[PDB]
Amino acid sequence: GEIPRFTQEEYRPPPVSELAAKGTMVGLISAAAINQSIVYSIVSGNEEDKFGINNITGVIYVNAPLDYETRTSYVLRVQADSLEVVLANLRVPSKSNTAKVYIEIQDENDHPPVFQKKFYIGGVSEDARMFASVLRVKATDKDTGNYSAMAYRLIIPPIKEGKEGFVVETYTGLIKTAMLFHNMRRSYFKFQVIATDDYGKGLSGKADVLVSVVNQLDMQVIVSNVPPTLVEKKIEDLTEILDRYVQEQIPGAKVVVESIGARRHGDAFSLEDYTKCDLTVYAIDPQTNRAVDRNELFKFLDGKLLDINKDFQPYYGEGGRILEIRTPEAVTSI
Amino acid sequence: IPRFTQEEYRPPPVSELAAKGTMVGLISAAAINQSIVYSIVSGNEEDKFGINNITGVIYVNAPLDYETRTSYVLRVQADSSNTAKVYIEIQDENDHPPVFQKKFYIGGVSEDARMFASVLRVKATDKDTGNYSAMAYRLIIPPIKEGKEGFVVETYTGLIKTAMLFHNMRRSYFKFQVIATDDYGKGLSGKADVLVSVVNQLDMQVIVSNVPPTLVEKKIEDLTEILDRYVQEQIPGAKVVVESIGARRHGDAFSLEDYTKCDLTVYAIDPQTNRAVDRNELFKFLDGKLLDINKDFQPYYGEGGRILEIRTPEAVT
Ligand SMILES: [Ca+2]
Ligand SMILES: [Ca+2]
Ligand SMILES: [Ca+2]
Ligand SMILES: [Ca+2]
Ligand SMILES: [Ca+2]
Ligand SMILES: [Ca+2]
Repeated sequence: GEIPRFTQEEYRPPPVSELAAKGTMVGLISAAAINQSIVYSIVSGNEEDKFGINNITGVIYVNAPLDYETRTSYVLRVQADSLEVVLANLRVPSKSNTAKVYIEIQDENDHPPVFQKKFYIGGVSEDARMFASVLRVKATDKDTGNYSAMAYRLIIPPIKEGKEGFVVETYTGLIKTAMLFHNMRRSYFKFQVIATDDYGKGLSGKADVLVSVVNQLDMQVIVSNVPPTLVEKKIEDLTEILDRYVQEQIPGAKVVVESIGARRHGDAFSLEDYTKCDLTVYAIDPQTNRAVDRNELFKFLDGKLLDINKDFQPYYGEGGRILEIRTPEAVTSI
Repeated sequence: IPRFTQEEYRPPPVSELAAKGTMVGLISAAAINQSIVYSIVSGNEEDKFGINNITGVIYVNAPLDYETRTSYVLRVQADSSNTAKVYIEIQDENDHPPVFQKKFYIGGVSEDARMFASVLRVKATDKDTGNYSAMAYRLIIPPIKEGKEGFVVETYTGLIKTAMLFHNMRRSYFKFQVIATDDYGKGLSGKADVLVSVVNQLDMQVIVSNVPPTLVEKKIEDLTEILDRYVQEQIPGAKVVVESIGARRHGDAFSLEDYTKCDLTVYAIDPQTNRAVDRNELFKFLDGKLLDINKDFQPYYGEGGRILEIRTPEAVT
């Protein structure tokens, strides 16, 4: 009785599609023992019952639905047994031997892109420079590598005279201006952003976008006793805090930062104090597609200054404060 | 027949900086009433490991290097014979400092740059993996009057942005350093120098092209690199800087806009003077080479695409 000898010490067949139908071949197991037939079985690592083996041919096949997102790898032990020979002149025992089979599941593209928000709200000022950042979008999905790697594009209604309105950076999701908005205050643009995985060759998802056009008549200046570099470094967290206070008055409103600068003061606001900060903001109301009235915005922030200062404390440091809210100086200078 | 404690061994990863004699793992087999001796029978061609034939302790025998080889598969043998596989993985250590892609970055700002306007993007890399080549960036800027910070850098992206206004500072400049530190700021460091020079409209020229500004903007990095080559054959190390990309302006006082065509406003900084190249010289370098520049722009602009002219922006009309 020869102990069965596999063709390989271990098996590493090619990856198996997570969308493989039942009966799909995974790979071949082969062993021989001189003058004896061989039978194949699976002895361990097949607890989930995802594979079977044809006990005569040694073909490992898919037995049940697979899912890369539940399990990526399997390590099976297959066993080969020679069959007994009990004849008048030959008596050969059954003998067994095992071998490891490393099976890897191949990720397929079975999850479409999902945007982190269904509705993105932004704004642009009348004096925004060409290619100024408006907002950044992001879609993800549960697939791996290329199958959740996004290409972004915009679907925007026609604009006359070769103007495109906005563009999106194809791989980063950054939406930027593509025209000037002089004299367009109170206009607004509604459009869609599409994410397509496999860098634009796979599945797609979408989100809506509103960009409202404002100018200084829509804005308020938050004056803080900390440098503009601190405010700018933390601006995402600060804006999220301000959104909460505006949103308890105007549901779904989005606060937008126009600029962050030194505190301006003195005659004609001509002096700059870099130890302090002027943060110019507005808010867009998705109910109107336009900016919140700047006097209402003043009331929402000025009325809550103590609470806002408390929420800013971890960012500004203790004794960091909003000093005041004021109307932009170029407006009042009229 | 000697029976191992395990069918195969997968000990923990071994530091690529492991000293000789460092333990990798233990191999153990028993055969009743008989002593056991251990050897390494295969996969140790490079001689990186040894085994104590009595204790079964596998140890580091020579210098390792994750950047040359990450994995080893040894076959160990126990005699009183039988064998077993040992899968050894090398752990990447942080032994390459950050290296900036350029040693000297040159940029500019206009007198009317808005606060936190993008200036330029830096990037350092190194041969380590994962966290050990993942960069945190910071700036070291010589003192500026009135406590001004000058510029900031986005900690993980390398984008350098303005942090003050530059009104009336034309022909002033800032020399400073950017530091990259791997392991997100807790590991090794490298640096590069940065020059940012201050200009205004008196330093600029407008490249007028027969393609939309959206096309120019998409390709701006390659276009700027082509323009650098033409300026650099006249002024060594000069850097072309893009001030803006817009519709082609025309009509009275250049008040009208044509979005089918493009005005690309540029200037150049000369690292010899730390200041802008004279705008009339810049005009000669570009206008004199328009045919050659148009040939190099062809793959970007597409069929029939060209620079139409260079014009000088003027405040008084
Ligand atoms: Ca799946
Ligand atoms: Ca998948
Ligand atoms: Ca996908
Ligand atoms: Ca190394
Ligand atoms: Ca390393
Ligand atoms: Ca490193």
